[PDB]
Amino acid sequence: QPEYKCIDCVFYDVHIDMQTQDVYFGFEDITLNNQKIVTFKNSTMRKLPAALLDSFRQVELLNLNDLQIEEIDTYAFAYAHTIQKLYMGFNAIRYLPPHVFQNVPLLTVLVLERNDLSSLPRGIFHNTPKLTTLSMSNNNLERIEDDTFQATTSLQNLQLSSNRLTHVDLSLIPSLFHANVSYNLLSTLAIPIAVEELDASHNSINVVRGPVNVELTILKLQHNNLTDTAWLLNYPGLVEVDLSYNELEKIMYHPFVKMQRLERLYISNNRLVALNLYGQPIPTLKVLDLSHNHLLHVERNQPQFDRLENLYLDHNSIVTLKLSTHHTLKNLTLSHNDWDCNSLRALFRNVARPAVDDADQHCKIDYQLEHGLCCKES
Ligand SMILES: *[C@@H]1O[C@H](CO)[C@@H](O[C@@H]2O[C@H](CO)[C@@H](O)[C@H](O)[C@H]2NC(C)=O)[C@H](O)[C@H]1NC(C)=O
Ligand SMILES: *[C@@H]1O[C@H](CO)[C@@H](O)[C@H](O)[C@H]1NC(C)=O
Ligand SMILES: *[C@@H]1O[C@H](CO)[C@@H](O)[C@H](O)[C@H]1NC(C)=O
Repeated sequence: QPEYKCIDCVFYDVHIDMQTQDVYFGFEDITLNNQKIVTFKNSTMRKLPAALLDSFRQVELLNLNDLQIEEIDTYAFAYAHTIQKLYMGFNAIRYLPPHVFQNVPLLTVLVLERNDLSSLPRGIFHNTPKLTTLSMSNNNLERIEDDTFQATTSLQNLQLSSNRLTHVDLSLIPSLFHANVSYNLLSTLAIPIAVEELDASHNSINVVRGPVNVELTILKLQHNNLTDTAWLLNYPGLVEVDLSYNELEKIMYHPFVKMQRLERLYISNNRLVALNLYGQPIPTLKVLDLSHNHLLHVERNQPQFDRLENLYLDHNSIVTLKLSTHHTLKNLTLSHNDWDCNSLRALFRNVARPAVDDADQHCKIDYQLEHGLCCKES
């Protein structure tokens, strides 16, 4: 019958396995265990016992990170009424008892990152209306049911990256400020009204929906299945959007005409054969990544290119490129294309290395190096 004491409370060398019977925490007199901040060092609790919070009833911040927890006793959080921040990440927890969060009304932060959760009990967060930050990344979740966040009307940060999710409707959480659903199996993305940073990279998304949102500033959608970009018109505040590794076949200026401050646009590794940002260039654009596509003719985009600081054209089939004497490029990639030699000679009157970041090493029979890049004379 071990008795673990603090030494505002750090437990040392607590070792509870599944077999272990009841153990003791703090002083027998509950009133002496008035510590508000609880953490463990060099400890393992394969099952989280009720004895901990039965004895410490004034805990506000409970850190159970990396305690090798596999199971939570059903009534572990019976006397947890004062807890505001609960950290239970980096364990091996397989399920949450249905009413585990029934008596934590003041909960604002909950971390369950890196565990073994495969589903959420109905009503798990129905009694935690103050919840503002939640992480359940690195679990095995397949579905977030639509009633999950009905009560969490102040939820601001939601991290669900690296699960197996085929459904989670973020439109049902209008309070969202930061949301991360990267590395899942989503096919549809509804973007809530006020989210400022949203990462839905590494999914299977082919449709983007939602109301005009003037707050969205960072949108990560790389590694999905997008075939259009019209929906971009709904996000006039974007500063960065990553559309790389999708199925886009053309980029036109139309979807970007409402962009007030877009600076970084990544579109590498798509299937682009057409590019028109000259009808109406994006005035604020600084970085444009068009590498690894199937572009052939892009010279008409000069007015857009002239204003950039970084332009990546490598790995296409581009034949010509024109820049004004006063262009602002600081980083340019050009290798692995299909250059006309005359175009390269003209180009290098206004730009050179190391601004030009790359080069071709060898050329095919009909080609030769012109300023370090393969080209054919015509
Ligand atoms: C969404 O969550 C993922 C995973 O937590 C974040 O991935 C990190 O991204 C940075 C670069 O921005 C990498 O250097 C880190 O290694 C990544 N962390 C991990 C654990 O993989 C990602 O940043 C999040 N998205 C946003 C926009 O915040
Ligand atoms: C989406 O893209 C991935 C990777 O290219 C591909 O394997 C998958 O077939 C695509 N998904 C659908 C449903 O088109
Ligand atoms: C230029 O951009 C490329 C992106 O392909 C990057 O790898 C490189 O570090 C940049 N070079 C400089 C000098 O910043």
